[PDB]
Amino acid sequence: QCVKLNDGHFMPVLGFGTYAPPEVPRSKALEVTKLAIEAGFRHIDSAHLYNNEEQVGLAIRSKIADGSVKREDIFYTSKLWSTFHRPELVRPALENSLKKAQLDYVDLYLIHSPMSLKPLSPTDENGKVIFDIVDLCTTWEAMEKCKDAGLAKSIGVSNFNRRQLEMILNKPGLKYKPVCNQVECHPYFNRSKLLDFCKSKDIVLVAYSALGSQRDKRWVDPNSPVLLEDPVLCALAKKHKRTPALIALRYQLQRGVVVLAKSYNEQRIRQNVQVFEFQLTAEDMKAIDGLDRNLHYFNSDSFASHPNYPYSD
Ligand SMILES: NC(=O)c1ccc[n+]([C@@H]2O[C@H](COP(=O)([O-])OP(=O)(O)OC[C@H]3O[C@@H](n4cnc5c(N)ncnc54)[C@H](OP(=O)(O)O)[C@@H]3O)[C@@H](O)[C@H]2O)c1
Ligand SMILES: O=C(O)c1cccc(Oc2ccccc2)c1
Repeated sequence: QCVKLNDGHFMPVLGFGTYAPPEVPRSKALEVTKLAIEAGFRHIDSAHLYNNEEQVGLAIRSKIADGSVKREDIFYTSKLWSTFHRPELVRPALENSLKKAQLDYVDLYLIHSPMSLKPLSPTDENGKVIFDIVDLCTTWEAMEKCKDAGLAKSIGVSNFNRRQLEMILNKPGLKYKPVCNQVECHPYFNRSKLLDFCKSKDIVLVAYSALGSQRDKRWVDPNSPVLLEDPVLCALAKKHKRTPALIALRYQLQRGVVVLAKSYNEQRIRQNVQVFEFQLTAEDMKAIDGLDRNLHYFNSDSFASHPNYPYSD
C-alpha cells in the first residue's frame, strides 16, 4: 500500500486530509486523526496553513504512545506557507511546524503553493491580497538543506504546473528532485497531461480535492457541479456496490496517483480505506476519464490574478 519515492523513501498511497474550516473546533482534528489511524490510514496530510499541527501531531504521538503504530509506520506531511518563500524563512518555518507537532522530523515537507505572498493572507487597505516576488529556485535550495539536516525525510511541491516543475528540475546544481507534486485532481479535472509529465520524471502526483473539495465559499463557487453526485460515478458505485467517493478514490490509485481523502465523519473515515478492497475495469476507467471537464474547484480572484497562478498555462 506504498509507493517508492525518487529519494528511496516510501509513501503510503492513501492519505488522510486534515484541513477543516475555522468553524470546526481545533479539538476535532485530534479526534479524527486518531480515528483515521485506527481505520488504517498511515499517511497524514497537514500544513502550517491549517492551524492544526498541534492536534494532528498529538494524534500521531498518542497512537504511538498507546502501541498502535511506531513513528516509522506513519508518513506525516507538512507544508511551507507562501509568506515564507524567502529562503532564510524556510528552515525556521519547518522547525516551527515540528515544534507545533512535537515531532523530530516530517516525512515530507512541501512548498504549499508557487504563489508567493508578502512575508496568512496579507491584504492592503482595499481588501486586495499582497503578493511577493521570490525566486523559487532559492526556496528550493533551502528545502534541500532541510532534507540534508534531517528535518524532512523527503521534499516536494504543491500546486505547481509543468513549467514551474521544470524550472526546479532544470535548476543549475539541483541536489534533490521534488518527490511529488500535490495538486487538485479528480474526475472533473484529472490532470492527465501533468500526470504523464510527472510519471516521465519519476515524480508522484498527489491528488487533493479528490472527492470534489469541501466547497468552501471562500474559494469555491457553490454553483459548481457536486462531484459525488455525478451520474457516472453513481452508476459505477451501484455496479460495484460501493459509493461514489470510493469510485473516485480507486480511480486515482489505478492511475498511479497517490490520493488524499478528508473526512471528519467517523463512518466515512472508515469507509474510505475500503478503496483497497475492490478494483475497476478498463471500461470503468474509461468512463471516469470521460468526465474530465477542466473544472478546478478552487477558483478565486485571490489566486487567478497572481503573477505565478498555476492555472495560467
Ligand atoms: N496542497 C493544497 O493546496 C491543498 C488544497 C486542498 C486540499 N489539500 C489537502 O487535501 C485534503 C483533501 O482535500 P479536500 O479538503 O479538498 O477534501 P476532499 O478529500 O475532496 O473531501 C471533500 C468532502 O468529501 C467528504 N467525504 C469524505 N469521504 C466521503 C465519503 N466516503 N462519502 C461521502 N463524502 C465523503 C468530506 O466531508 P465529511 O468530512 O463530512 O466526511 C469532505 O469534506 C485537504 O484536507 C488537505 O489535506 C491540499
Ligand atoms: O491546503 C488546503 O487544504 C487549502 C485549504 C484552504 C485554502 C487553500 O488555499 C490554496 C489553494 C490552492 C492553492 C493555493 C492556496 C488550501
